[PDB]
Amino acid sequence: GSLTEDGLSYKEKFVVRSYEVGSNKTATVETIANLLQEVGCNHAQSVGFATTTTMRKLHLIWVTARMHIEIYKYPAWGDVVEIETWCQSEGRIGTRRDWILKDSVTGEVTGRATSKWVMMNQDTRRLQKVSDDVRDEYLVFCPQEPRLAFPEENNRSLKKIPKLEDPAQYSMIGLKPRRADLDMNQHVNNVTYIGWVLESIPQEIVDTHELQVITLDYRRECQQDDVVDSLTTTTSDSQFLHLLRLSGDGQEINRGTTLWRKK
Amino acid sequence: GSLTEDGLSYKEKFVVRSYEVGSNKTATVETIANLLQEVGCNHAQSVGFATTTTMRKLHLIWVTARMHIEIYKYPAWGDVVEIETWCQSEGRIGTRRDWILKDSVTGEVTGRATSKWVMMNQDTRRLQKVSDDVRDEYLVFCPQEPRLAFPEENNRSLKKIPKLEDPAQYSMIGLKPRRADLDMNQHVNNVTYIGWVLESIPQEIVDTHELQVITLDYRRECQQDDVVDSLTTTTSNDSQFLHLLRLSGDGQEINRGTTLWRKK
Ligand SMILES: Cc1cccc(C(=O)N2CCC(C(N)=O)CC2)c1
Ligand SMILES: Cc1cccc(C(=O)N2CCC(C(N)=O)CC2)c1
Repeated sequence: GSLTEDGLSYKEKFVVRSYEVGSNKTATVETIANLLQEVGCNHAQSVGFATTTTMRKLHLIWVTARMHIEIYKYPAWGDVVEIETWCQSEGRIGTRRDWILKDSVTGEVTGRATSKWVMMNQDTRRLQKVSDDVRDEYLVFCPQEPRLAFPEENNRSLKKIPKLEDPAQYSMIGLKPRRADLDMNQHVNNVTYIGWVLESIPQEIVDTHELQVITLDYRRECQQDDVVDSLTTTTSDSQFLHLLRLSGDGQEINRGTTLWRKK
Repeated sequence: GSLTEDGLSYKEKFVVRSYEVGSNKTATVETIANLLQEVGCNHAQSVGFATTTTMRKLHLIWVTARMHIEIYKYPAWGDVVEIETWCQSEGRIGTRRDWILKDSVTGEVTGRATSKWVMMNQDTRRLQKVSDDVRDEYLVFCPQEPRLAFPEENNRSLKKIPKLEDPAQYSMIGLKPRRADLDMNQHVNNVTYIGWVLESIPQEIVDTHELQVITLDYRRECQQDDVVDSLTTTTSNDSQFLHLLRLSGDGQEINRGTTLWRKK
């Protein structure tokens, strides 16, 4: 992997692995999400980091508020995919990281993703607007003019997501993380929540459809000893409304939507 | 990745990923096991496959009977590890696949692994001895003289493993696979069983010890709608454990194993 010529974006190539593919011999959406995370980490590392100097002193961290992924073609086992990533400041609200996925042989865009990140105190878990010192430190690594993976006006990445009402049409209950689901900081990996959301989609839909779009809002983390219920209702291609909540008290942890295309 | 000069083994390099590491910022044993599987798959593909022509005609497949891994140093996040793999015939019993893990910068051996594979009919699930036709078809891809990742006389990879007796000292109950745990053939990935075994090791042991050796026997697979219980009892600067995976309902054994840990 390497920063591009202008130093304002990062590219990396990946060979799709045998255990990274599903029953159609193409990468799953969780494999795609893991590769987006990996290229994001490699970009932060290449430019000196993604906590800045000022963030470390104030005990501030970036946390994902929303993830939006659109896949046109999933790469097959053995294929090489090239992923380009970059970040942009969104004023005092937070930051955005975008990605473009391309087939390395054809050079064609096979997917795109966007994510919204907010600043949070790592100990109290309280959100905070971005100060001048934090930006400026961050802004020299971002394009200054807007660069959007999802430019279109009224695109799917900015749609408001409603709360699923009981009863759910489908469900998968009692989902619990194992050690493989944790990151190096002993927090549940963001990609695990994508898997848990997908758990309540019926197998018949997975067997006959391909996931085209997923939008996920992150409200709260699955903490030590928490158990999750995954709920889904068809709203319609087939569209679904999703809700992840704690098994016990019903506290919301995520809400999302998926759009599927018949194979 | 590429076959070596003589065409009898295969090597591949991997850069350890951010999500592949644990709290120590080094690859987990499940990441190592996934990389062993990936390099094995790439070796079978490079030589024309790992079902041979005669196996596909008779609906026969290779299945893992045992996996044995020893790690001296886990590679750190961003490090490059080089893995060499090869297969050997073990007469009519089955086949063996071995691996050697090396630090790409120093060239030093940081781990080794060995696995025993048996032939089985895909449909009935019945095991069977290796015939001459099958044996001849894969012998041209194997070294003829013995080549062992674990050569030593009384090595840990060939130890008999006893069955854990109730009550277990530790347990993790109701473990169930999600779609990410399945392979392209809709079977639970062999590496998931390694994770499930490790689930019943207490967090305090994980925090203060490093896993040095794991030996796992595969007896039966976790099938559609099956739920697993993971049981562990200490048998022992080192700590040894006895492990048992069994179905939550009837208590049917799916795996048994042992782990050896050393204090950090
Ligand atoms: C640190 C953390 C953060 C969030 C959730 C968990 C948790 O509830 N686990 C994962 C690991 C655990 C184990 N010891 O196997 C079983 C359940 C742990
Ligand atoms: C095909 C197979 C083989 C072995 C076990 C399972 C199983 O029990 N699952 C995994 C996926 C499933 C789902 N539909 O989310 C929930 C439980 C499925």
